[PDB]
Parts: sequence; structure tokens; C-alpha cells
Amino acid sequence: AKHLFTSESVSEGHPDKIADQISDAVLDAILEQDPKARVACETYVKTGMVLVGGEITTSAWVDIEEITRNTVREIGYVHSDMGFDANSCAVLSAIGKQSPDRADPLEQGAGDQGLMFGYATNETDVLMPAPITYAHRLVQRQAEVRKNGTLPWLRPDAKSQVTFQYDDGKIVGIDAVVLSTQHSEEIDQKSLQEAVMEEIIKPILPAEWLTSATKFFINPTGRFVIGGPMGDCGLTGRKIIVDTYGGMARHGGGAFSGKDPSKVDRSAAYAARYVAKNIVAAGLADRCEIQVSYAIGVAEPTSIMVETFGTEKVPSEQLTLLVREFFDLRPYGLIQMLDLLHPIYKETAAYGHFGREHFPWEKTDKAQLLRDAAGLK
Amino acid sequence: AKHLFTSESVSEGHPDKIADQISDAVLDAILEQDPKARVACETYVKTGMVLVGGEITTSAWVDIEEITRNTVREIGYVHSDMGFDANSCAVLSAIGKQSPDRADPLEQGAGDQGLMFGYATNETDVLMPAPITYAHRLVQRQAEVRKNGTLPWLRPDAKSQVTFQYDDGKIVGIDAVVLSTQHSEEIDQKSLQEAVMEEIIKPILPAEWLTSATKFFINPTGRFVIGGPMGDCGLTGRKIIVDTYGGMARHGGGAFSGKDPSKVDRSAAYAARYVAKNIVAAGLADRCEIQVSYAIGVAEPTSIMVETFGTEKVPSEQLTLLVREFFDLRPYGLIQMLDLLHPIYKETAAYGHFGREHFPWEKTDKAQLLRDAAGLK
Ligand SMILES: Nc1ncnc2c1ncn2[C@@H]1O[C@H](COP(=O)(O)OP(=O)(O)O)[C@@H](O)[C@H]1O
Ligand SMILES: Nc1ncnc2c1ncn2[C@@H]1O[C@H](COP(=O)(O)OP(=O)(O)O)[C@@H](O)[C@H]1O
Ligand SMILES: [K+]
Ligand SMILES: [K+]
Ligand SMILES: [K+]
Ligand SMILES: [Mg+2]
Ligand SMILES: [Mg+2]
Ligand SMILES: [Mg+2]
Ligand SMILES: [Mg+2]
Repeated sequence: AKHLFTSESVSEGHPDKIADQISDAVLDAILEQDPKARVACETYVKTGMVLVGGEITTSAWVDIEEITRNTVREIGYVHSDMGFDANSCAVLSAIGKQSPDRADPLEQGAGDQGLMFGYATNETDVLMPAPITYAHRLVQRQAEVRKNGTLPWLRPDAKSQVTFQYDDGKIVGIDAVVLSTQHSEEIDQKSLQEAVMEEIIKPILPAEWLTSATKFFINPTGRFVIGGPMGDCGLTGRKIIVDTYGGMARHGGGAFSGKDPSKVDRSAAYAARYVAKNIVAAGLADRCEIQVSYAIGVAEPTSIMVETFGTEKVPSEQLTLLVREFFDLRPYGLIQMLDLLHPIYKETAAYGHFGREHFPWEKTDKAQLLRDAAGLK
Repeated sequence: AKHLFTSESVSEGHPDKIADQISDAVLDAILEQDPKARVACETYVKTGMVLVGGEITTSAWVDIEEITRNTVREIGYVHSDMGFDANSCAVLSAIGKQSPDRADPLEQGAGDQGLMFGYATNETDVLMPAPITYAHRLVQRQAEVRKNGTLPWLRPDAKSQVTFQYDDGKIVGIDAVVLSTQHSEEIDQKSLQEAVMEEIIKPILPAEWLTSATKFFINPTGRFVIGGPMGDCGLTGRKIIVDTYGGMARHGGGAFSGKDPSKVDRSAAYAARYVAKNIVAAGLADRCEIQVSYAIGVAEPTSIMVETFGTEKVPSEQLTLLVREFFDLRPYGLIQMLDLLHPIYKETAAYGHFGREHFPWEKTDKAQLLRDAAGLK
């Protein structure tokens, strides 16, 4: 049935994502010195200031003010005219530090309750949904041409959104595409939209998908000149959907950034992506969404649910059998299954946690073994 | 097919929700003096402090420090031993104020891009999903018996989670229920769990749903004595799922609290709940989820999608016909359709935005007219 679906993405330097990137940059910094560190680092940004606020239990010593300024500088906010300068903004920390003091470590219970969901679909190369994939790819391309000299009047803040017409389950094409970019006072609006259309949109959206009818809204109100934290406000854990799957699949509440791996909110979600992506790569289903939940102090998950939406190649009884076998979903088990105690997290914080094959949760190593046990074919 | 699903909720006084309630309390206060005010008030709480941070364009004058302290006092954090005192904590504001300066007001375009989803299901009295409904009802009952003298050793912070076994689409019963409550040093753990079980859980969970097998985890690690902001950290827009539908249905990124009605993130989502709830009350479907999206500076929605999951009583072509007719979904139209410019928002910020019939988006006034035009029956 023809039906349209939308997903947005934002760039590095959109204020919410700045806050994510700072949080995960502090996480990485601590993890580099102490991979067993427990962190929950929440960050807030507003026109003058970055507040980095936290509970951290670690041996490590790390410089919050330095880490912050460097993250704001790579994003590019380095002069008042943009909205925000990494070298003169205020950095404020309010992190509580604690230093450290079951027979099988794997049987350690979950710290905090909750629900996590994970998804895969055979509709892109990366086994991710088409909308959120291209949506991210628009903003990423913007950052690229910004940062490579090509289109250097572009400034950091940018939002993208793409709407896709599907008829059933086939992506038929792109109905509308919207893109808004901060830019210097230097460039005119009409020349801006020539360049966005040539350099950003045309190299990313598949041409077969683009029609005579495709409604493109480039800088629709726009003269987007100041942006980033200037006059807006970013907090970690607000681009929760963008981070995930653009609203194709579901979500339990939870944020990833600034949480070390002991946090099921993060690591359970990462593991869920991995179990689903492996299922689809083995051809056990076309589209798979999984809910796993935990209760505080219990180590086995309180629930698993697989929704293969009528797209199975083996009945869900057998499917849920293999899920709960090939994958250790005890909190410390999934930390092991995916080898998470490593500074790999700042890269996660812009452009989507999933869909980028070089992440431990994006590997399809278990594809065949799943294929086998699920009645080989 | 038997399959389990989970949803969590938290109380007023869980730190994220404190921050929500403060944001919406400032919204209400401004709206009482100036209903056309534009606000985006983001709040952060950590052990000593509340940072209320914002952009506000209004004539009104309102006292942030007073509003804050009063909200923290009704929640109950009024002494250091709890974790946090409303009368001695630090309140810090960083709100930018601006005072004010198409032929049809209704045709005014959307301010910001985005996607919103809304849901209804005939599975509860309130046309909301069973899990998130009971989950909320657990925490609400906790707050009630806390606040009515009955169980007065209870302190503010509490989390609940209920997992439901469904066989297909029938809620069969409650597999597990978990509940964790802050409490005074005064009460013992075992007597605590007698009382939680008698007074909170037993009057809320339907007994027919409770089995010999129902795994109840009351205070599982627990001696939860300090809580609220003490040693944790709350930010508005983190209980995004709880707010909604406990992960039964989808979400675009977006937070509600501290956003005045011009924000589609909020009002479009509210309107979507209303269009779906009306569809289901008219018996046009059993379960209905709707995605509506907007692009900045356009007034008609860029997409509408209805997923009636094989539960229609009329084909989705006709359904999407009636949706886009009976409901004005232009930003100013939905503000009108639901009469939103009123201080009604602090009540929204704990216990769920939906499912509570006395909200303008919970009315089923359009039920019959939808029934009619969708081929009367
Ligand atoms: N001292 C600490 N060190 C590291 N992480 C912590 C510490 N205190 C809090 N956290 C954890 O980090 C997580 C981030 O908070 P959050 O997910 O917001 O809780 P909730 O999901 O209930 O809102 C918490 O679940 C909490 O267990
Ligand atoms: N001065 C202002 N007055 C009121 N609301 C504002 C003002 N500045 C920002 N806001 C609005 O409040 C909304 C809340 O921010 P947010 O939803 O986080 O943007 P995004 O969805 O891109 O993250 C913004 O979409 C923005 O349009
Ligand atoms: K969020
Ligand atoms: K965090
Ligand atoms: K807000
Ligand atoms: Mg935001
Ligand atoms: Mg969480
Ligand atoms: Mg939180
Ligand atoms: Mg938004």
C-alpha cells in the first residue's frame, strides 16, 4: 500500500548533538585510562556555556574543560559570529567522582531496570531503514563539504529530513527532502541552494528515487547565519530517535551518550541491534525488531520478544529459540560478546549509532551459525 | 502468539521528571499571564541545584526561583536526608527573554521540521496500551499513599515496570512486575514489601491477570533511602517514552515539557493522539498508529501515514481520507482544534500525557462524525 514515512537527522554542531559528543568524549577519555570506569556524564549547552555534569566512579584523571573545548573546536565553533567559540565559552563541571573500593562475573545482575529495542531490515546495504540512512547521509555530507574546503561558507548547524514513499515494503522513491544549513553572511540564498543541491543532495540521494515530483525544501525560511548554542539549548539524550532508526522501530526511554557500558540502556540496545542484524543477514527474516528488558539486580532478561513482521523463514518459536541461545544477553555477557570496554564511543555520537559497519554491534559474524541451527538452507 | 512486552514508568520526584515538572510549571506560569508566549524552557537537576535554562518570548514576568522551589516542595523534597531540599537547594536561571514586536493565521507555517506519532488501541478503558497504563498506575498509587499519610515512610523517587504476556492481541496476564521506592531509614525491607504489595500493587493490578507465576520484584537491591537528584541527574525530555506509550508505538525525537503549543513536537503529537483515539472510538479500527510530519515554513503536513494493523473496518484509503478531513493539522489549526493556549501543562508532566481523559486531546467528540462519513454502521 502506498504510504509515506519520514525520519529527520541533524549534524554535529546542532546543539543537542554537541552535548552528546562532549559526553561521549569524556567517556572515551576516562575509558582510555580506566575501561572498568562507571560514568554517567550529562551535558547542557546554552549560548555562553557548556555545563558537564556527572557521576563518575574511576581512578582516572581527565581534564573536562580541555576535553570540552577540543570537541567544540573540531565541530567548528571557533568565533563569536558563528554563535559560539570553543576558546572563549564558559565550561562548568559538576561531576561527583568516586574512586573504587556473584562467583561468575557474567551472572552479575542488571544495574537499573528497563527496555531496549533493536531493528534490522533488508532494505539498505547496511541493513538499516532507508529514511534514517539517507537522512544521516545528507547531514554527514554537509559536514564533509563544510570541513573539506569545498563549500566553506557552510557553518556547523544543519538539519535534514527525507520522506519516502513505500508501496508495500518496497521503497518506491523520495517524495520530499528538506535541508537547512547555517551559513556565513557572505553567501546569497539562491547560490546557497544551487550548491546544496549540487554538492550535498545530488551525490547522496539515489537518482532513480528522485522524481519530477520530489519536493525539495532547501533553507525554507532560511537565512540561517547564527546557530549552534546561540539562542537555542542542547542537552544529551535529546536526539534519541536520530541516534536509533528515525522512528521506523521503537525505543525504550533511554539515552546512550555519557553512559559507560554497564548501562543496559546503551549496551543492551547495542546488543539488540546485533542480534536482529545477524538474524536478517542469515536470511531468517526480512525485517526484525527485538525488545529485551531487564530488572534491577536480576541477570537474565525479564523479557525477549521478536517481531518478524510476517517475514520469517522459520517460525518465531524457533527464532526466539536461537536468539536466546547464540547471544549472551546478561549485562556482563553482552559486554563480553561485543567487547565494549574500549574508547570507541565519541564516534558514535553523531551520524547514528547504527548502520556504520565498523562498530562491534554491526558485525554479522554469527550469520551462518544462526542459519544452520535455524534449519540450514 | 504468546509474546511478552514491557513498559516502565517513574514517579514525580524521579530526577528526570522533576525537571519536566519544573519546565512545564514555568510554562504554565507564563501562559497564565500571556497565552501567546513562546517558551522553550529546558531544566537540569543534580545534587545541589536546579538550572532552569531557556528561551522565552513574552510580556509576562514570572519568578523562576519561586516557581522552582514550590514545584520541588509539592513533590516532597524538603530536607537534606531525602537527598534534596526545595528550601535550601540552589536555583540558577539562564533564560533569554525577548519581548514581542500570512493573511489567514491558520495558514502560518510550522516552526521547526519533524515527525510525531500517536496511538490508540481498544485494549484499555482509556484506549491506551495495558503495560504503560498499569505501569503509570503503580507509580501514581505510590505517590498517592505517600502523600495521603497511609504509607508515610515512602519517599519521592520510585520506578515501576510491568511485563504483560499477550497471545495475539489479547492481554492474557502479567508475567512480571517490578517496583522500587525510596523510603525512610525508619522502615525495614520485609515490612516495606508487605505494604507495597498490599497497598500499592494489589489495588492496581487486575487479579485475574495475576497468577501463581507472577514474578514480583519489589525493591530488589533495595534499600533505597536517598534518591531524587542526590547522586543522580535529571534533564527534561529524558522520559520521552514514559510520557508517550511505553514503547508500544513509535516516537519522533521530541520532548514536550517546557515547549509552548507553537511547537509541533508537542502539539502535533497531542493532535495525533486525538485523531487516532477518535478513529478507534468510532470503531473504524482496533489499533491505530499515525505518523504526521512537518517541514519548516510549510503549513500543510509533509506526510500522514495511518497504520491500522490489519484491524480496519474500512480500507486505509477511506481512513486516510477522513483523517485529513476531520482534523486541521496545520500548526495553528491544531492549536485551535484542541484549544491549547491555557495553563494546563504542569499536570501533564508526570503520570503520562495520554490516557487521562480530561485532557483536550483525550476527547472523543469526533467519534460519530467519523463513523458516519466512514460508511455508517
Ligand atoms: N555514580 C555513578 N557512576 C556512574 N553511573 C552512575 C552513577 N550514578 C548514576 N549512574 C547511572 O547512570 C545511569 C544514567 O541515568 P538514567 O539512565 O537517567 O536513569 P533513568 O533511566 O532511571 O533515568 C543511571 O541509570 C544510573 O544507574
Ligand atoms: N526564543 C525562543 N522562544 C521560544 N521557543 C524557542 C526559542 N528559541 C528556540 N525555541 C524553540 O523551542 C524548540 C525546542 O528545541 P528543540 O525541539 O530541541 O529543537 P530540535 O528539535 O531541533 O532539537 C525549538 O524547536 C525552537 O524552535
Ligand atoms: K530523550
Ligand atoms: K547520559
Ligand atoms: K524543552
Ligand atoms: Mg533539543
Ligand atoms: Mg534509563
Ligand atoms: Mg535520566
Ligand atoms: Mg524537536
